[PDB]
Amino acid sequence: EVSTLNAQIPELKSDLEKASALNTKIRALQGSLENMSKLLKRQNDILQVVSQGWKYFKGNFYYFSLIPKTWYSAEQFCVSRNSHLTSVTSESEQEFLYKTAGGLIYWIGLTKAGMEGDWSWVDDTPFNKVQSARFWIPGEPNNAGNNEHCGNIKAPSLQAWNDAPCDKTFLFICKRPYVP
Amino acid sequence: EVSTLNAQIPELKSDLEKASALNTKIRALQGSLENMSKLLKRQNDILQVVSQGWKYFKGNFYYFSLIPKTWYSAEQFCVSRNSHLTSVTSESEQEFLYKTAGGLIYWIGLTKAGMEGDWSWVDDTPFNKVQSARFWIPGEPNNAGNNEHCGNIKAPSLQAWNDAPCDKTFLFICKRPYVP
Amino acid sequence: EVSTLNAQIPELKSDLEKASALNTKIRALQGSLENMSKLLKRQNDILQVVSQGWKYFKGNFYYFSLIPKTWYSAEQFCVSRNSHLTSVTSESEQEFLYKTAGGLIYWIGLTKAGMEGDWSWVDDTPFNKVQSARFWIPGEPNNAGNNEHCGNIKAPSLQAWNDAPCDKTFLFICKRPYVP
Amino acid sequence: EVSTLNAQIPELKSDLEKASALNTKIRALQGSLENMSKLLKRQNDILQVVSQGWKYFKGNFYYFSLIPKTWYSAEQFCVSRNSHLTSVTSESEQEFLYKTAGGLIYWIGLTKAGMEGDWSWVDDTPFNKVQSARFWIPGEPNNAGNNEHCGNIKAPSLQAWNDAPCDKTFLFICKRPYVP
Amino acid sequence: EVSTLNAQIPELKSDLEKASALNTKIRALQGSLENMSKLLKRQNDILQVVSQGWKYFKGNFYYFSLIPKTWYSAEQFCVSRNSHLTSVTSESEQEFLYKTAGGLIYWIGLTKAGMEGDWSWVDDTPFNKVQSARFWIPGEPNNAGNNEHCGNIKAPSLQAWNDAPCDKTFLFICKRPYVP
Amino acid sequence: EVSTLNAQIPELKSDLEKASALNTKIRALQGSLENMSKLLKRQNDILQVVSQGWKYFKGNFYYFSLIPKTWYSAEQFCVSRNSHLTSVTSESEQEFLYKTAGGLIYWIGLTKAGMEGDWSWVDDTPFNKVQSARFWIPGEPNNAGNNEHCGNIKAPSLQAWNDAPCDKTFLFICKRPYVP
Repeated sequence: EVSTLNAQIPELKSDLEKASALNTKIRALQGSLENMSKLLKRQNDILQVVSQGWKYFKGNFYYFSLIPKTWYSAEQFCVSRNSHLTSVTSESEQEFLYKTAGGLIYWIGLTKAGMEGDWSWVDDTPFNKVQSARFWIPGEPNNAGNNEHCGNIKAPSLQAWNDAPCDKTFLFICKRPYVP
Repeated sequence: EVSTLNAQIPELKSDLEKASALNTKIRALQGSLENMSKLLKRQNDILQVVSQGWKYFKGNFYYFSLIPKTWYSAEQFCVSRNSHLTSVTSESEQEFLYKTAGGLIYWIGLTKAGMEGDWSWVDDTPFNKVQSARFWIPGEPNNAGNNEHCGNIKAPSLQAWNDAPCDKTFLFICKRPYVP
Repeated sequence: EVSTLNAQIPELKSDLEKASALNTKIRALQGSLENMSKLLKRQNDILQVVSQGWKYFKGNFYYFSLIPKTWYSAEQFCVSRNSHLTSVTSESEQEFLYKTAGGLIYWIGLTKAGMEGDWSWVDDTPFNKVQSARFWIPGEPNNAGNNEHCGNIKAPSLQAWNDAPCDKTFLFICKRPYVP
Repeated sequence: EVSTLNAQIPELKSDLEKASALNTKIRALQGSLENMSKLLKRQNDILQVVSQGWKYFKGNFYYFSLIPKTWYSAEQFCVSRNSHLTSVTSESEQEFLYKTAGGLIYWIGLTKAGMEGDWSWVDDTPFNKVQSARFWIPGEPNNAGNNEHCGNIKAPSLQAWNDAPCDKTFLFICKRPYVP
Repeated sequence: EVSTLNAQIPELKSDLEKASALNTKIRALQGSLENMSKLLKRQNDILQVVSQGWKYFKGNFYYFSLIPKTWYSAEQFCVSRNSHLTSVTSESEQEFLYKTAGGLIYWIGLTKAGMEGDWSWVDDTPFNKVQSARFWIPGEPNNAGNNEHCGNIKAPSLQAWNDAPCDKTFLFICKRPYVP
Repeated sequence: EVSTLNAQIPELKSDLEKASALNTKIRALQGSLENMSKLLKRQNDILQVVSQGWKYFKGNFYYFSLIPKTWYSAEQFCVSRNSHLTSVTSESEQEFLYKTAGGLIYWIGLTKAGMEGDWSWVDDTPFNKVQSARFWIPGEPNNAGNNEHCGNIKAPSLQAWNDAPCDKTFLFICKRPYVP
């Protein structure tokens, strides 16, 4: 009866760490498969809008228009595309916008509003004077002829924003935030 | 010997139920892994065609041409691209076509046939008059000048189809179904 | 005690074989999950460049320019985009280039060097005379006016290369290899 | 009869020439007398308002208030005195205003208005950016707290204008043009 | 002798007409110069008192004190300045007084006398109840505490007179008539 | 010929007599008009300085400060106004100063100089101690605390001068002579 005990008790160990290891593997595998499922569904959601002629950058779909429209008409078209004239909130966003622009001028959300005519984004994004000055073309805004109250990206460089009358047609970047 | 049995028999229940759980987890993890492998290979199949200047929608690849050509010349080019002039079979197809068109005009598979000029699709897609009724521009088809026997999408709206002579150049949407 | 042995020894076979099966599962699953993780990260690396207006083919990103520039100006722009004028090294590359070109003309890395004007690639790619002859338009190179010392793809066919002076403006295909 | 002729003809010369001199005297003395008449009327008109505690400068009466009022209330009091918060249209105007101020702060016609919040004069005097540039205290306007939309003379120097909220009580310079 | 007579008679007539006209000039010019000399003398008389910090109105000199005094002390100071506390005999005088006051309160010649306490002027000016009725502040005189027996100009309006005990200090308007 | 002579002789006599009278009146009128023109020029010169809040007395312009300053700071301000701290050269000037002061305190040009500290005027006016003694407040100068080396006018009387330390802030009378 000694040999059977010296066989059973190590069986007790072996199956206890066996069950413990199986539990650890099941929990870790469940977590990892849930994470990869989220990753794949997010990627699939990414793919479709980009496949329909839209660009993507930092959680925003940007449609670089094939047809030119005026600042407010461009905003209307972007709204019809459930979007707005692109509002730049960072260095990287401006960089991507003027790089994908390929040298083309795109109306953006910049417009003079308020009692002081301060600049603002059409999509109600806050206008950071300090940050915006770095994105503005040198000498701009100058309000040439006192009629330059809308902004557009012209230069393929960080300082791409020029002020100009809202009334004239341009290509435009329709911006709508990514949502899962 | 009683303690040995009271140790052996619960070991029987434990290892039996745990091997059953092993069977369950093996089968579930397997089915999920071939499922995700199929999803991965399908998305890989999807991505390359889009990466080469093509658009995709509901299992069909649509090329919105950068060069305008006539109706039958566009059909020839699409055939050379293993495709055809896009035939519209659903609300979603027409919507996607005119939205990705971005206001541009694209030849489609609409063409008259026979002595009475019944409309039909070039890619042998059946043409349902009642179903295709609301896809036509109002007043169209009118066969203006009695020479309007091919269809093209102009308006960024559901009523975008217009009949017009087949002999003039326009942009075109080459359509070939996605095949894995 | 005989029944105890006849019950516990098969427990030995069962637990050893199931531990071996668990080992097989762990190793195979670990290898497969590492492989699919690598595939996922490579796919993520691929997708963003194409999502920003670029094309992709066999580990090389090709930007088909929206703005035309001369041979050396196009090379400068491509370098600014961390790339070069595309050098064609295979049948597949030439085919993809003239197919995604959509009938458009693009400057490539072809250039003459030295007093004898031996042809070569700008990106230091070796120039295969035998292979390149199959890619050159018939009658080309001809050095029309003794001034045609660069190369561009015009025809949507295998024999797409025509020689031309380096100083004339054309669209261009910026080429940079895919790096993980 | 010779002597009477030689006496009477020079009588003709003398009385004719002195009648001419009489005409010259009449015209000159007249012109001078009504000229000094208008001058005397103008000085009598000038003296009366000055005698009533008002100051005078280049055809404008400026009442340097003995009681402080807010910008809008100061304008109300000035209007009640058939005047307005003083505008500044010249170097001499600003100089006289801050010199007669004697170091005291006086509300002036400066106020932000219009879609761009541009500065303007309460008395409807046109406001020139370039002209009024040097009349502002250095660093002003700064719109401290984004609430400084009226102007007052503080410094006993050319750069006397500081922007401030219109709601603060200050001495004020009532301005009304001299009218004959 | 005929010609000399036909020259002499017009000589006499012209000499007589010229002499009469010169008499007209002499008399008219003498009268005008004497009148303007008197006016200039009066202007010189007027200007000197005003130049010494005094105000002037319709033949009276009014000193608006910079230091407050009690009613009787103010009267003593005015007497020392060869004047008296100002008495108001017309609407224009009251208007000038309160307008030059600029909202400030000034002791005036109002004082009660006799066992019934009838009001009167300190400078022996007759007191018109009917006229003074419209110069008192509405509700005044009320003789608050039965101790209000002196008058001061308070309001920036015609009804500026307020009654108060004579023992408190106010600014004061010393009044002395203009005499050539 | 008798009658014509008895008419000619009175003609000559009257013409000569009234010609002499015209000469006399011309000279007298010219002198009077030149004198009154000079007087009017002087009056126009006088009026402007007084019109800007300044006082005048016997060829000197005195500014009674609305803001107080220390003795040396008052002198600096007076110099900046092209003037100096007022010096007294006559009894009438002292009378005018303390009467226009209206009981207020004003710094004057009295200051000690040299190792014996003899008194003198800041504007280099000679010190008439014989006349100055009649203008000092009784008991003054006393040099209280051996630190009283400047002069101030406080008392509304001829004896208005008091010695006092130069470092404290009083009102001041800026004095500058009238020059045509």
